[PDB]
Amino acid sequence: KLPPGWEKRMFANGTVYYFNHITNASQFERPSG
Repeated sequence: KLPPGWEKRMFANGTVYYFNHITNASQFERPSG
């Protein structure tokens, strides 16, 4: 699936990104490890 704590997320305008629930980090390209 994804690295530790990362999951898919989405803006109110319909734009998709990735979010870490453990570390509160956020990024647009798919996380890797």
